[PDB]
Amino acid sequence: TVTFDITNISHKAIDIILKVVLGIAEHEGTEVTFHSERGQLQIEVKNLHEEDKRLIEQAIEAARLADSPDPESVARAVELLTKVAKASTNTELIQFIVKELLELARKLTDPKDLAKVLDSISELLTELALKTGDPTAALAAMVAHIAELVVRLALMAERTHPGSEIVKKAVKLVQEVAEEVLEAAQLMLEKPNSDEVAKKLEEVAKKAIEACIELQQILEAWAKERGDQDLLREVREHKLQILTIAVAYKAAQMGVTVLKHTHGWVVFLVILGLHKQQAEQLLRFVHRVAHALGVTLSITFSGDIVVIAVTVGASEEEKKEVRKIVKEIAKQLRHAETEEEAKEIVQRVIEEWQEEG
Amino acid sequence: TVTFDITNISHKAIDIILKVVLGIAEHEGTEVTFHSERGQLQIEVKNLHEEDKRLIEQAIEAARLADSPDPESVARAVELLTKVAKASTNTELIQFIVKELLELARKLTDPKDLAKVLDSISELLTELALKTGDPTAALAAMVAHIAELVVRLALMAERTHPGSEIVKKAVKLVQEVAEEVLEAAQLMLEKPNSDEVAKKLEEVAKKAIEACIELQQILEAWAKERGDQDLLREVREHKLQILTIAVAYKAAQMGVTVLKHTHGWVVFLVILGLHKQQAEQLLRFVHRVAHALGVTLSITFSGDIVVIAVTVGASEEEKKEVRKIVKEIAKQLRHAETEEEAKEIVQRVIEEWQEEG
Amino acid sequence: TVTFDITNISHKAIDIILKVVLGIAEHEGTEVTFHSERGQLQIEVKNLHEEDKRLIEQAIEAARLADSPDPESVARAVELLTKVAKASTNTELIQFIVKELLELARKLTDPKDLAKVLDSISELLTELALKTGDPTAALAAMVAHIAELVVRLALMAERTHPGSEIVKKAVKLVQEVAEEVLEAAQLMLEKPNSDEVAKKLEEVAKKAIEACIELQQILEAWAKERGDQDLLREVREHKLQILTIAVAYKAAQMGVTVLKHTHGWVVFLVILGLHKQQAEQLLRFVHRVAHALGVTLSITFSGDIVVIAVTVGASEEEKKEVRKIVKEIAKQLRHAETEEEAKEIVQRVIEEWQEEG
Amino acid sequence: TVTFDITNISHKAIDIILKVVLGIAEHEGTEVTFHSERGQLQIEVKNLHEEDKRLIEQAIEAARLADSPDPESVARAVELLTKVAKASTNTELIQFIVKELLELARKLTDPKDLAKVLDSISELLTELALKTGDPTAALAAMVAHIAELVVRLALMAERTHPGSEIVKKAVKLVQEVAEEVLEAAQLMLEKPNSDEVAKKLEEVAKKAIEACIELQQILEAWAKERGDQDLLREVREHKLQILTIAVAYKAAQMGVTVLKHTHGWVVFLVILGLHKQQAEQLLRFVHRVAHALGVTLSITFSGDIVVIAVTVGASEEEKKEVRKIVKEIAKQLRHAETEEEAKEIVQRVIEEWQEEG
Repeated sequence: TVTFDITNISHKAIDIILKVVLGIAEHEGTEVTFHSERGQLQIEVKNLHEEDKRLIEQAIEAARLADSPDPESVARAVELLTKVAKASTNTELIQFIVKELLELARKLTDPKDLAKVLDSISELLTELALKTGDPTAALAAMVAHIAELVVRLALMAERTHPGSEIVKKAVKLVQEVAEEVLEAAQLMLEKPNSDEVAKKLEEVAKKAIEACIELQQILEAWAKERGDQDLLREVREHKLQILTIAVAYKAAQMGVTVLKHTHGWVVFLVILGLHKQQAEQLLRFVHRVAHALGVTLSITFSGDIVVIAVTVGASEEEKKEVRKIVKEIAKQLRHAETEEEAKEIVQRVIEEWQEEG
Repeated sequence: TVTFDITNISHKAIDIILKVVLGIAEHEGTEVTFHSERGQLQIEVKNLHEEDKRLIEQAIEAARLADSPDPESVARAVELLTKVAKASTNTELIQFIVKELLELARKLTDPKDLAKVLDSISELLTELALKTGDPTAALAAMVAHIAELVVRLALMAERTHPGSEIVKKAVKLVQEVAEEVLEAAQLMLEKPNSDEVAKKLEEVAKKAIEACIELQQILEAWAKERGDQDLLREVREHKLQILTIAVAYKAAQMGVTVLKHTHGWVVFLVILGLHKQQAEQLLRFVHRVAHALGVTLSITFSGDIVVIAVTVGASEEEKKEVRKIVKEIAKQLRHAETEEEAKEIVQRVIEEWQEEG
Repeated sequence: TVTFDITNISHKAIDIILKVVLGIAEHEGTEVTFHSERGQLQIEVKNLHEEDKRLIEQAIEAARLADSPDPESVARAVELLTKVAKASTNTELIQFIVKELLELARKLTDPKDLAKVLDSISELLTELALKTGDPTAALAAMVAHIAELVVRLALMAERTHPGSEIVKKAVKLVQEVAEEVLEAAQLMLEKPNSDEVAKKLEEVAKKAIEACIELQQILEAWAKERGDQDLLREVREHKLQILTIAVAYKAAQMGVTVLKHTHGWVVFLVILGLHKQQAEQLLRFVHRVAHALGVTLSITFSGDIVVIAVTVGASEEEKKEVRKIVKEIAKQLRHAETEEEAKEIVQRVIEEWQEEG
Repeated sequence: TVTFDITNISHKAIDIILKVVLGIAEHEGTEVTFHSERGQLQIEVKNLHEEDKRLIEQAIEAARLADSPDPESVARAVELLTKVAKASTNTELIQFIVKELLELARKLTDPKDLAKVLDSISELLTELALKTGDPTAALAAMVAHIAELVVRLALMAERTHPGSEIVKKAVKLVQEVAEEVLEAAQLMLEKPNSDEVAKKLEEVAKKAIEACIELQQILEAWAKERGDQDLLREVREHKLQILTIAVAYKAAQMGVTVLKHTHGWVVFLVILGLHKQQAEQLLRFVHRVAHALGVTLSITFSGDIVVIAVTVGASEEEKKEVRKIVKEIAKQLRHAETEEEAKEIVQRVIEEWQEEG
């Protein structure tokens, strides 16, 4: 017989523990006893397996921290609730954790800690994708990578800024996007497999990309005021990654396959199996986002194939090589049927050229 | 032949009398006849006997009372209309009686009349259970019993207090409960065998439990001022009863079987046939209500079987024997298949216990 | 051929003329040929009836009157439009006439023309009965007849009263009832056999009966102050008539057969086939109206058959004659199984009463 | 290969170009290449035809002009986008062109540039009729012809007395009518082959007819204040054409055949096969419109044939000939079955009559 002890604990925290304990006991098909003394709580269980024991202890630790006002205790609680969700077989428990997490996010005000919680939200969405098996949650995993890029930009802001009303605007936008994301995470569990989830997720993705563009402008302005060409290089490399995942998101909303590569001052994407309407909507989204980012493009289209090359500033003598590569990719892709060929073709084009990169 | 009169009466009182006369006359089916006058009535039906005549007399007495301001006349009227309902072959006469009660309740409030009103409402809900066969009326009977026990607390308030703003607040709360119950009674007649009755009755049970907790605190606070250990004993026994009925009510909303026992300082419940979601709701309801009441719980779970027991104020030495007994009750219950065996098993634990007590 | 001139009346009036003139083609798929310019019109037809020419003449005269302020010209026009409607094979022309009647009524203010208008509205509702073939229109015909008897009372008021704010209230009430009746006449053509027609007609009847009661009380109060016992006898007989018709209306809305007789200071009704619910509502309606009128009822129920009789001002001796007659009519009608036999039985009792009246 | 250049333009103008280039690549599916930065764009396409190259060039010229505030550049842009739409394989390109037309019209405040836009709207409605085959678009082509007569009226206002507060009122009316036409075009674009488009078009036609009547008042009042018999002739001869189109428009809501002819001071129409239930709507609409225009109509009908003759006025000795002609045409039309007969019948009557024409 295993036994657990819980003290100074709220009704809210007891609700989590009862959901967990009864959920685990129903999974095990086993007997449970609960005792209370003057509002303290004790729990006893038969034939329990060790990770389920550890999960009850971890839920207990999480709930004991969740009653706190302390933001470090919030970050650790969110990490533990994330571990509980990452183990979870139970949908109502995931729903209740998502609802607790929305409140735990709303507790935070400061970017240094909000980074920890956004990383945890990425893990939450990662598990939610594995739980649902749904391309609508693969979009949420791409939005999580956009948020992870927002966290990397936030860490750059911590590395550089003294604090200002621009940082207050930034953390408000980030916190608001975090709330918009967790509202979509709730909606995905309240209406699984529905078009309204994709509509909300597109409004989320739009809002996130616009926030990213503003964060890039903030960091670029700070880099231009200080003359920091090295920070501007790091940010430039992140611009390419942001557009990469943004393109991945739009392609995934259409449900088409994507392959991608990086080499210093140039980044490449190949997209396969497109059609007229999707291709136009994508190319519109690409050109609008790229124009807002201020990044130099080369693109080519052949109905189902789309090739996108995204570039940092370079000489025209360097841009000639990108112009060559784009036409060379469009030559070499022309007879393939499967992504394992396409990967080898792109690698072959690289192996036929890379000395000039 | 039967003949009756009025000195003066309202048109609504005439409508009740006419509905009663038409009903009692038509019941003979194959031959019926009667006549009226501005202030008189006569019936010519062959087959009618004493109780048919007495029902018209009782309706006429109720009608003569119904126009009055007098609350004693109200209490007598609701009793008479309850006697009419208890005989009634038809629910639309009961709809008229409920519409009258929805007016009659509002006129005034005092604990002694309020008690007889809520008790008569319990009787009307009892007849409504027999007319409908719908367990929402049995649920409402448990709620009305809870309310009636609350008016026994109000009679103890008359036993102990000269009256105050807090007592007038309590009177408003119980008057709201009486209104909310009567609204539920009218709704149940409009929408039998539906979920909206269960939702309204849950909002009644919520308000009722909160009013119970409030009144129990009002009396407990006076008992803690005046040192009244005997009033604490009565209030503790009533607390335990209210919780016992409330747990039975919540289990009856799930439609499961309940068995009950009582020994003063310790009180026992067994519940049979619970689903996963039913248990996960029930045990949280039990916890929140018990922790609001301040009572000392024991709970254990075995899938579809749940055992609950409750105590107050037992020594840390006496608590051991209760917790032993609770674990033993579960150990005894494991092999059972029918309700008579469970009754005999719990009785056997009691019949083995009472030699040592 | 036929040829005519409009002498520069409004184009609104031409709308009616064109509707009528083209309407001539409906009779046989009729070979109408036509010419017009600048308010002069000419027609030729194969086998033209004199009635076609009279309908053209009637439409012309009605159109010529329709621009006028004058109430007598409106009363003449309403009669002509009624005379058109009473020939009409076309229902849209009747809808157009109803749309004009709404405005024609609201223009008018004065008793004699208002009487001819409401009388004509009864004729228009009579034609609506002949067009619909439905007893729903007979309900309106009884209500319109009641209103017409109300304007006969208003003519007795004009014959006697000095004019007052009470008369201005009376005119306003009759105007409202007229517009409510005409709204029901429009609704009968827009939504035939809808439940909304039965709802609107019942509201019209309810409102009209309350206006009847009010006007009957207004005239009775003035006739009491003037001292005219003979005018009070007429008014009381007109009360009894309107009550009699109102009972017939309510029973006809229930869909059941009614038979009627009038015999000076006492009036009689028989109704065949009332359900319990119908008998209950009819008894409520009868009682409420009777107390609002101040009349002495007598009623008996014998299965689905109901007998009603009414009086005022009977001596303590003549009250015995009513009780005798009512008991006897019931006693003989208890063996009655057909309409002509029941008519003969009621006649036989009343013919035998010539030695007692 | 086609290769083309784009100096600085709006992202809307880029969106149009991409919609066009991809919307052309629709046909052959051949490869496309793009290069860009935040102020410049360049495009290249392979295995593409001369007419496709012209469409690309025309879209390029349209995009280059579309950002401009200049009214002449707006007129040319709508003309070019129309010239693209007039060949289009792609429905969404028409949708986008019309959507930007809404704003391109709202930008204009010049009567002659708005006239080129209204002319282009007639062409776009012509293409929309050729795309849909919908009689609701043929109705709109008649509304566009009314708008051409509005344009001709506006050009006569410029020819005579521009710039007054009365002309500013006219400009507001024409701009409102243009907006109402364009919003009706958007509704037809969103929901082809549905009754709500015809109900919207009726509001447009109503406003257009009222605007035409007002423009006729404006010109005729000035013409009377100059004594200008030739301007009175030109305007009155356009009144005939306005009524001619208005008749055809209303008849096209039934979808019936219409034939029309002109000879100096008189204009004639014939309408074939009207069912009575429709004829009663049409004849009334015609007579209402004619009375508002103030023109001396002669209207005739016989069975299902309607003959309309419009006159500006002459002596009774001239009016006799129109009366004779209308009667004779009605006699002559009796036996025909097809429009090639009817044209020749009317032409034969006119060619026999023109000795007094």
